[PDB]
Amino acid sequence: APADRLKALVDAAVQPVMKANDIPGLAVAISLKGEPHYFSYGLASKEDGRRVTPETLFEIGSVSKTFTATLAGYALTQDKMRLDDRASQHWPALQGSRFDGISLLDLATYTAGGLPLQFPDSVQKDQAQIRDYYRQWQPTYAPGSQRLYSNPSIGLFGYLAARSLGQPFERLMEQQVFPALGLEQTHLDVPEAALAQYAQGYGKDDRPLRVGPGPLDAEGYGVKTSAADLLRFVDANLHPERLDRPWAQALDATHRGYYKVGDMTQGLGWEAYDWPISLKRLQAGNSTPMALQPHRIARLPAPQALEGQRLLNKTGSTNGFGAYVAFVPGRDLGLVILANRNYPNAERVKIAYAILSGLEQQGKVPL
Repeated sequence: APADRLKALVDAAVQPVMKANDIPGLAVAISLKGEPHYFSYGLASKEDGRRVTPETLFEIGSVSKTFTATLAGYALTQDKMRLDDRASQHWPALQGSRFDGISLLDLATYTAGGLPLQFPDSVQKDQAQIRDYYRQWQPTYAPGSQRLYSNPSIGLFGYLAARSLGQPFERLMEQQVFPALGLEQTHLDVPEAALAQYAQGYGKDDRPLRVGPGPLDAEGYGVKTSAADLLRFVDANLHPERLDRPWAQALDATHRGYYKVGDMTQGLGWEAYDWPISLKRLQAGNSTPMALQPHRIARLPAPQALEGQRLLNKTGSTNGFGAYVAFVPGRDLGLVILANRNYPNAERVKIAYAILSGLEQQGKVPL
C-alpha cells in the first residue's frame, strides 16, 4: 500500500524542483521495508542524450564522507586507532606540529580549530605538499570548541585511518570497504569499463564539469556511484547487523552523536535530527551558514546512539553535481536523491521531505 502512491509522490516532490533549478538529470532510490523503488528523471548527458537510470554514476561529493567514516569505523573496531588518539600518532611526519594536540575525533567532526572548508589553491595532490600544509598550519580556534565544516579536516581523518590500517586509503576503499558493503558500482576512480555510465555534471550556463584531482579528494568527496548502489549503502546503514560482524560494528561507529549545533547532532560523516522535525528546521540544519560559518558546539556528556526516532542525512556536492541521502532507522526508510547539477541544499531537502512526509501521512488510521 505505501508503494501504491509512491510514483505520484516522488514525481510531485522532484519535477517542480528540477524545473525551478534547471536540473538536467536526477535519480531517486527509496528503500521501503527493504524493498527498493527507483525513479529516474531526465538526462545523464545533454550532449549525448543518454537518459538517467538507476545505474547512472553520479559524483556524490561530500556524501563520500560517510564512506570515509565507515573505513574509520573499521579501523576503530579493529583497535588500530581510537577517537582520542592524537593525530600525529598515526603520521610521524606530523609530530611536533599542532596535530600533536588535535584528536582524531576533532578531525572527523570539523572541530580541530578552523581547518578551512577547502585546502588552499596552492596545495596540489601530492603527499609532501599535504604534509607540509598540516605541519605549518596554525589554528583559528581552540580544538573542540567550534565546528567549521572542512575537507582538510575529515580528509586527514580518513588518511590517518588508512595509515592506522597500514594501507593507502584508495586501496582500502576499493579492495575492502566497497566489497564488504556489496557495492560493485561505486568507484573513487571510474574504471574504463564503466565510463559510459558516468553522467556529465552541469554548472552555471550548463558548463559540463566532472571533478578534477585534488589533495585528499578520495577521502572528502571522491565517490562516484549509482542511485541503486548508494541505496544499498543506505540499506546497510539501516541494518548493519545483516553484515559480517567487523563491518556491522564499523557502520555502528558512524551512528554515534558527539555534540549538537542547533537541531543537528554530529556523527562520523552522518548528521542527525530528531524525527519528526519541521521542513524548515531540517533545511536550516542543511543551510549554507551551517556549512560555511563557524558554530559553537553543545558537547554531549556521552556519545549518543543515533537510532530510533531520528533522521540521519548527508548532503554532498561537486562543481557539477548535488547529492542527498537520508534514512530513518525507526521507519525503516531510506532515500537517495542524485542530480547532475549542484542545486541548493534547501531544494534537496524539499524533495526528501515531501517523500518522507508523504510516506508518513500514509500511515494513519482512516477516521
